[PDB]
Amino acid sequence: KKQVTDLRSELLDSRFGAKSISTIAESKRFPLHEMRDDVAFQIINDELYLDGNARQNLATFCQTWDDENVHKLMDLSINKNWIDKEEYPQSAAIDLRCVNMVADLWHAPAPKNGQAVGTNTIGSSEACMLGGMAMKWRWRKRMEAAGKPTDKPNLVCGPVQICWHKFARYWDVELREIPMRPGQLFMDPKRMIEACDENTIGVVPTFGVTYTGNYEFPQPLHDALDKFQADTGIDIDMHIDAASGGFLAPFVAPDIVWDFRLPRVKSISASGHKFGLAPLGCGWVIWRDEEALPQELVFNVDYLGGQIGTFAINFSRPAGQVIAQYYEFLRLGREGYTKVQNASYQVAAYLADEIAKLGPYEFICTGRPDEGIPAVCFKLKDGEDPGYTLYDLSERLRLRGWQVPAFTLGGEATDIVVMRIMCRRGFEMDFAELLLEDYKASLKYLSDHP
Amino acid sequence: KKQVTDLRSELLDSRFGAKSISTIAESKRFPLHEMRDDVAFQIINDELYLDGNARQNLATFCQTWDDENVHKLMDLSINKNWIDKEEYPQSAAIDLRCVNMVADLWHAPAPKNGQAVGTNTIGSSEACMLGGMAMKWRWRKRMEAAGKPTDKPNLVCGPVQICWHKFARYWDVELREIPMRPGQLFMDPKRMIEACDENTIGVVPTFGVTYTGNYEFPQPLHDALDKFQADTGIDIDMHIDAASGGFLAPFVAPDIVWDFRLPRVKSISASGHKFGLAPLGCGWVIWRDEEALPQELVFNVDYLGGQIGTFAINFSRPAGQVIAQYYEFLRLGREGYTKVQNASYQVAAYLADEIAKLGPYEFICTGRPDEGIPAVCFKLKDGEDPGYTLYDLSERLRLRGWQVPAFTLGGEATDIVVMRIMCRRGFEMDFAELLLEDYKASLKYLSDHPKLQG
Amino acid sequence: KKQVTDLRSELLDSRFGAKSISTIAESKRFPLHEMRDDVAFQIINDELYLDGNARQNLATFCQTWDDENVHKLMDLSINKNWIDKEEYPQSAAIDLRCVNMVADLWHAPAPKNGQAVGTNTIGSSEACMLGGMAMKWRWRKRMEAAGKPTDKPNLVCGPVQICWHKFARYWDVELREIPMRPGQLFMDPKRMIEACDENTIGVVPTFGVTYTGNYEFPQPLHDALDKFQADTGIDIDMHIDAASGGFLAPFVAPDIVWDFRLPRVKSISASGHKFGLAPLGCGWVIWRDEEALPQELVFNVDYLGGQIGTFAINFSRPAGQVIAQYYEFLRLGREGYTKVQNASYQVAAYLADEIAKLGPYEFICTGRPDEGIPAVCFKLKDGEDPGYTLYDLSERLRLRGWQVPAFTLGGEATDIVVMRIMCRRGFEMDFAELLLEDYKASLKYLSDHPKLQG
Amino acid sequence: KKQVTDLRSELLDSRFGAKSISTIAESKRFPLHEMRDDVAFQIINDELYLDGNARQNLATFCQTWDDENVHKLMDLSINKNWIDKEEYPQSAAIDLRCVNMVADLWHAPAPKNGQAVGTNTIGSSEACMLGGMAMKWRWRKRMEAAGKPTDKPNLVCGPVQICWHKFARYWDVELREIPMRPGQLFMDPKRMIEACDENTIGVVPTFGVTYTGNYEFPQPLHDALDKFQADTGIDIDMHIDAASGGFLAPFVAPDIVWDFRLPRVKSISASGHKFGLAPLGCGWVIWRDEEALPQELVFNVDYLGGQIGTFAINFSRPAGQVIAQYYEFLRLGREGYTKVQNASYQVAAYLADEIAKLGPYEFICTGRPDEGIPAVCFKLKDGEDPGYTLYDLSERLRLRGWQVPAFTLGGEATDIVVMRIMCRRGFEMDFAELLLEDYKASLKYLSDHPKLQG
Ligand SMILES: *Cc1c(COP(=O)(O)O)cnc(C)c1O
Ligand SMILES: *Cc1c(COP(=O)(O)O)cnc(C)c1O
Ligand SMILES: *Cc1c(COP(=O)(O)O)cnc(C)c1O
Ligand SMILES: *Cc1c(COP(=O)(O)O)cnc(C)c1O
Repeated sequence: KKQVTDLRSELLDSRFGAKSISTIAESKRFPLHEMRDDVAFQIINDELYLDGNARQNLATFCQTWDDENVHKLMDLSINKNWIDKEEYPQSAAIDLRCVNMVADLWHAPAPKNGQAVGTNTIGSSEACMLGGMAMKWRWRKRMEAAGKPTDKPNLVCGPVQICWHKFARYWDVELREIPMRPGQLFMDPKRMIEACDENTIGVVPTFGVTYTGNYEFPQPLHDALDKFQADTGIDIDMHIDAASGGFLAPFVAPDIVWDFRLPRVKSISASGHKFGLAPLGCGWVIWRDEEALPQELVFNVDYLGGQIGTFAINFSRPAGQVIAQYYEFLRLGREGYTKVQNASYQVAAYLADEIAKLGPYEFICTGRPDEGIPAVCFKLKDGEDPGYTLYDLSERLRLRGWQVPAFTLGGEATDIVVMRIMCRRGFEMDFAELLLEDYKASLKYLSDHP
Repeated sequence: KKQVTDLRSELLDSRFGAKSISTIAESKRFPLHEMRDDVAFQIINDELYLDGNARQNLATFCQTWDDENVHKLMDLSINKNWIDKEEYPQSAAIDLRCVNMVADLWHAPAPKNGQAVGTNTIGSSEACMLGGMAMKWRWRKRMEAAGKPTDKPNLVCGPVQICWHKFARYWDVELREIPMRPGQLFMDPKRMIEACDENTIGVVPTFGVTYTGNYEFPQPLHDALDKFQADTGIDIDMHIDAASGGFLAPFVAPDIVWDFRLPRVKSISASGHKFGLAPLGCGWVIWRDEEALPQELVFNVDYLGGQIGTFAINFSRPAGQVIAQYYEFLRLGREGYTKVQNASYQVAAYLADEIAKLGPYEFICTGRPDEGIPAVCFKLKDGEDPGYTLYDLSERLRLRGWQVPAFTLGGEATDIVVMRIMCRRGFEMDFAELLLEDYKASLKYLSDHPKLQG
Repeated sequence: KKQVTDLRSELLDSRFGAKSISTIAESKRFPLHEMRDDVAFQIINDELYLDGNARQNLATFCQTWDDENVHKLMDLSINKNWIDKEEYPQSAAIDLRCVNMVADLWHAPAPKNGQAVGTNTIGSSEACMLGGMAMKWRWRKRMEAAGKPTDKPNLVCGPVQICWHKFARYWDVELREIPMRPGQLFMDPKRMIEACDENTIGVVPTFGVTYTGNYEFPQPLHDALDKFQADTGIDIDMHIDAASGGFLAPFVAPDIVWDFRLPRVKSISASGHKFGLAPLGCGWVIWRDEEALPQELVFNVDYLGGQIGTFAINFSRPAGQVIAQYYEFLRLGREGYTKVQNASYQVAAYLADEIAKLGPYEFICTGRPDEGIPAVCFKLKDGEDPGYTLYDLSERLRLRGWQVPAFTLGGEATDIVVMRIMCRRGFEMDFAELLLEDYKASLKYLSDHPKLQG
Repeated sequence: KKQVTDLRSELLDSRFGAKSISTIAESKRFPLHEMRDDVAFQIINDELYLDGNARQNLATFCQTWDDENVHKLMDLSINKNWIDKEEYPQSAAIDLRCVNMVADLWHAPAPKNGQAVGTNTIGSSEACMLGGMAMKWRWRKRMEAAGKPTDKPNLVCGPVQICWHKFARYWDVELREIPMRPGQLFMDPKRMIEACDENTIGVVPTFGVTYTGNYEFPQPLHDALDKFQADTGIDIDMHIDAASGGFLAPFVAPDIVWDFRLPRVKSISASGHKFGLAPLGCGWVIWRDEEALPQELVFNVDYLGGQIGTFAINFSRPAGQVIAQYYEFLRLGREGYTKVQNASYQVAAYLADEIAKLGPYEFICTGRPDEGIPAVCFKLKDGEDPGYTLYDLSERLRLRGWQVPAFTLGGEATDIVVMRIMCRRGFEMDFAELLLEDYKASLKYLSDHPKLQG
């Protein structure tokens, strides 16, 4: 009668008084028995509190807030498979409208057949990899036409995000990164050209450098590639990594010439889940036209009496993010995106101005729309010692729940330490004012505790 | 006044009487102005009905239902970034626990340092590419150890899913796919050996072929690779693509030796969102140990005072799916998964038995746990003409919302047409009985209208 | 022009693109204009994230989790007024049942008229003040029965919670607080008697000391008061402040004689929202009988053709907490409470055991049901220097969201520094294991960074 | 087999078919066993229907409705502790903002340090007690400076709410209440002065008398006190009990000089949960400056590197109401509050006009913003006999679920019976029209049944 005794408790026991919640969760072997669903949920729900608060995570570029309709659309699409174009046909059609809209946003040549060349991805990483493969294949064909070897490809770039290093390693391409150096934390024309040769598959300007928040302007680089071809005969194209900038500049700094308005840009990628306002799991890559995308890389699938071209690394995945993306496009439009991005820039500019009053800092980024993304990036003025480092300050801020990263730059600037604050949607003026309060309090604490 | 009058309507108009819903949604250019959020949601919500009913989609292998707690965990984790190990450390800790559990499920050698070698992925596609890259690299090392050229790698396999064709194309590897042929819809030992040579980076058995639903058993192939090494000195590894079988066999057919219990299996991949019961966006790949994974492919990141290795093609992505996976592991356990998979096999066998009574069919898969996944796959018996093709039957069933695919096999079986029914979680016996009723009705309709044949 | 376009934006603008959310919230004067309700809610909701996580708050004794039915009862009762007995008759009746239940739990003499003498309160503070007032009044009557002056009352006690200092100040009573001494962090019989005299209105044993988590046992003190009356003729009563212990001992240590089983105990108070499992806003005070509560302090009100006495400092307040309490009483009962409290002690004992293996500590409280509440309290062994102070450790833990207090004891132990961990409902074993991991990581960091010392 | 059979039933039985719901709820002793949570919730949920529909309760002054955002905010803050300023620092910050806003609303001298002197409370009762203690303490210091006894304090007031009778009893203060009398149901200057002497700790004018709904105007009384000091040298201050009026006059009758604009007003208290639109559990008390609040009554606590003074009777309690109060302040502003209050006054004025047409009534309050609160209070004209009493009418209305109190006034007006209708937020015009319809029906019934009179 022991079995019956324990079963009775298993039925009537409360959530925290239950035997199944009296032990530490399994972390080594596959669990043997099934257990009360409420206890299983409670345990995991509580463990997740150790992740901290996403709204206070100021180190990330990804969306940490979504409105009610996106929550509903995501829940409604939880089981809609993005890859099954024939089984989820309307989801696929929506995806295609987004491709057209993004292509239009980036000034891609108007599609004669009514459909821009491009695709949704899980994020910029996959988007950049697809962009890199196409870049590699176009180069191979160029060299084959020239009768030259194709076994030593290289890629020229500036302070790229880690996905490009992974591309380099996984696709055996030599990465020629122009290192940052004091006063020049990016790839300038001169050093770019110095790294280019006939084995260069392309150049990748980062329209919104992660480490600094500033844009690498493609035009001056584009001018240098034109000169290079006129001098050497070598014709190099560009892929713009606009993970962040792709959904900012079009709305707040439309005159910046960085997209398909530039002849050598054959493809551009961006993260919908960054400033594109979509929930985690949405990326985009667009090609200027069909000739920029080698067909050998596209796998066609049947779609409504015909066949659509697919180019992806992943296969099955949720279609909720693209649906959410389309919702934002329709609900906000250019007008809405401008208002939302302007709100971010206002907050970045505010913090930039206020923080400048509190210490001997030299800013790298101050939330200016014509210079980069809505972020504040600074370092202590060389030789200035206020009695603390940005690492200590970063730590004091974390005591209040904020994640504000302090880190060293790369290349020839490794001796420089910077602090970066990202101002995304959902980091409203009032909320950022609280951060300013904790910053002042942290400084005051560091001054009284040397 | 016109302006204020229009604004008054914009504020007071009902959902369907509003001016903003009187037009066709944009599909060509980025929208110019903002609009009422309720109208935007409504328009899209309604368009999505044209996707049909996923619960009636019997063509997919992916989860079409999730319990309430998973819905809650997914909603709570909508903004948790899987890649940010330092910013979302407990999500990272949970993911690592799942790696251990899946590695354990597949009999991987127990990790001496407490952490198995492997990673979560968006799905089996990424998992397979990671496994494939590791294979190419290990092969290169093997060849370079003997001073031989590595310019012509090839991969030997059977009727694989399209992701392996993509792998071959993207990574410049020659795919040597042994084709299907009547009576042998898989990669048999004899033909496998024929295709293998010094340039083979590895063999990929499909533990659960999509086309037929049957398992390609790794053991007999393993025995062949042993003899192959004895005769030629060529040592070939295996990567098991257990996209479906990975979360089935361990529960309902433990006696099948297909995993790390086999020495040549250096890695295994499977889809959590298929029979792993996780929501779309979850896959797994495990390596038997440190030596099976080239560190040159791993990018280390800072994590709680130390470092964690990362091998992934994607970067930022939601952590909800892996959190949901862990919940299923904890809530169900071996006992629970066994009961859920048992229910699927019950239905598959029911339908296989019932449908057999309705026509001149030859079954390729009958939902037997010892032969493959919970699926029903059959063709019309050679030479018989019931007055209809499976294509016609498929179309009739679609009139009632069901998506039951009818298709021709590949290789040397391109003239054979099969119909496949997938029995996933959420396709309970009662629901399946309704399908059977529609099947019977479709058959009576086809018999009354002999012209539909063709 | 401007007014119209502005209103359009006000109507169509999204949450964060709205002009109204472009500024800092008002904090000095009453706002002049009305604003979008979604923006007002959003701003406040977001500000509240700076409060941190209540579940990781290990400093509080109050409930930080409530089940769904309680969330529902509270929402349904948001506007039910506890004081209006005639207007909310059944809420009143339920409250009265709770009084009988708590009185029963504490062994109060069975009430002849079917209703125990006592009342619900906002918390132990008001309850203690009511008990203190009755105490002062009974003392006055005793003194007046012999024609003696009542201008110099004093109250004898040990390491009491701040509410007794407030009672002493507000009601002009001299608080004779026996200070903590190393090895004697409580009011012992000998010192209690030294402080007692004819002007003592009562003795207040703290059955669950906040600073240490240990029980001050009323039995030994009661024996001392018996001897004291025998020796001096002075008869002194007790009021037990069982804010925490009143909802612990009855379930996990029934043999401790601390309640109305002791003749001199004329009243007992406790916090429902502490270990009574009620949501914030519920306290209790019970008197052993009619004679223990001076009628002059009670205000009778009409109630269903009759009258019931009321004794409270507050007037209008929500009835939800007492309704929630009754639900917990009925849903859990003695069996359920015993299981929830056992879970807390299990966790406290766990942490006590594991933390001991991490440093030169001397424990004051180790989560033993026979010595006190479910808490872990410790200090560094005298003379030992592990390279850090508990203050530094507390600070490191806060980096992970945990609020674990480190503070000096009072009295003659102001030189001692302790760290106290509260183990409440909702601080399950798995969650506590995460804290332990953070403790281990903090210690390693502190060992790698000596400068942090002090 | 019996134990297992009944267990199966406990699992499968429906809500009302379960054995656990087959008995009467416990009401005498602490429950022994734990029971199904759904049955426990159901039983209590159902018992609560016996309370009156709060929306139809026209006797209460407290909020009987709150918007959706307040419900959400309250649910989110169910466990935030108002007292732990250091553990819930932002909740504390928001509270202080409210203190500033309320002080500003009442014209308190602008705080030089940026923070007004005052505090949030559970309701007006605690606020008034805090206000009273401060008056008592200031008086004592005045007397001690004069070298006069402080053992016979008294307080002068008009028809105050019961909380002042409690203050008087609990703090041993002699209450000198000026009684109501025909013609003047309040404290007039002449009779106030006649009760004042050197032992008077202060005067408490009620800015919104509960019994009548009319305001007691502080100005003429303040004038009398100035003259009294000039004639006797006795300096007496005031504390305004603006429980209701505090959140009315500022918005709809700005010109009434009743607040800090008056020199003798050293403190004011009001109920946030009455016309302040906050949910039950919120009150306020503001002091004109630091000098008006004796420091010996404040207990300072650590707050963000500094210290914040606290003065409260309760300790732990929910922070949800203050957060909700701040939300209302921000969402409505002076514009929003004026609209909501104007709404109540329009409804009260409507009922007053309509009810006057139905019988021989003499109105004491007709919902005029310059005279008092949004209420209707009347009596039968002296001598007139319509064939019923207001008690009978009150009873007929209760048959329709309405709670409309009928009661006798106090003092020298005990022979006067009045009926009072409270028009709160949420008692919209349409709703009140239904009441008017029932009032007419009750009258027609009382006329058709003459023997009901009495
Ligand atoms: C964040 C980022 C990426 C990676 O994009 P995901 O969306 O995280 O995959 C790539 N490039 C740049 C410049 C980035 O900022
Ligand atoms: C479905 C499937 C895949 C692809 O897996 P995803 O989760 O869709 O990426 C790969 N291999 C096999 C055998 C499959 O069935
Ligand atoms: C917490 C506590 C109090 C105060 O009770 P509240 O519920 O916070 O008003 C009083 N006494 C003791 C011993 C306590 O622990
Ligand atoms: C209602 C009222 C009180 C009591 O205030 P609570 O908020 O109910 O505690 C005190 N004075 C007056 C004049 C009142 O109307």
